[PDB]
Amino acid sequence: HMISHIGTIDVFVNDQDKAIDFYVNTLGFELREDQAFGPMRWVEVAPAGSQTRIVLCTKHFPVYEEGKIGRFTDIQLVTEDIKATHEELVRRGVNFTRAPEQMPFGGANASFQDPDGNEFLLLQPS
Amino acid sequence: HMISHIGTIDVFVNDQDKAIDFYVNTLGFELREDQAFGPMRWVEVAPAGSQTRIVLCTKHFPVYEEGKIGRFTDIQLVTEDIKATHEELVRRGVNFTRAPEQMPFGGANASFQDPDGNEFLLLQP
Repeated sequence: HMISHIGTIDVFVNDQDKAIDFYVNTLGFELREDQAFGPMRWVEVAPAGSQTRIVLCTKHFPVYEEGKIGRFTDIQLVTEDIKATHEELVRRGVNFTRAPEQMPFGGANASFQDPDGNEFLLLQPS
Repeated sequence: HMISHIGTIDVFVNDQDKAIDFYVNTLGFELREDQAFGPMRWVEVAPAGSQTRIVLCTKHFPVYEEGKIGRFTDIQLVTEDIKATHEELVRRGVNFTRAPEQMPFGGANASFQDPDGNEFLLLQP
């Protein structure tokens, strides 16, 4: 179809190397891209086998604005086992702003942050 | 793997009927969810066959904050033929803030807005 899919969503970070370490080694994402360009570096990470990728943006990126590092990202990540994933991420040092919580809405959600305070929703669907 | 994929991204709109009409009818997205839960309506739209969905949210959602309606969404949408897509969307009344142009480091992109001024990048990789 005309528009096939959502390719990427931007997440803004203070340090791409530190963020790559977080997203890949602690969250378990794949490092999808890491290519120099201007001074700029294009960094993409994504859950293994997933279609849409997160672009880890610094400033220099024309897409950035002040306030974009360390906000609620409005992104909802999906897990098949929120209990296990919560426990494992906490073990690796991840800050959960809200622990797993059963929903009326069926399934269960939680909220966590990356090291810059970028906040994600974590969902096990019904 | 603990996290399987990005399920959803929020986009904030003034009127969900109108936004449905734009995303579903004008952009060609599938209406994935449309459920009333009291005074709030859960609406999801996504490109056909695509994994991640857009949740069409309002002012009255707990995830809302002042200024979230009508901004650059930080979303790149993918097309295999940006010339064709651009021209078709223009025929359908879509306002492009930037026409397609070759990127310095490969590919081509453009940017357009929904009726509330939410802005998307459109990319032919």
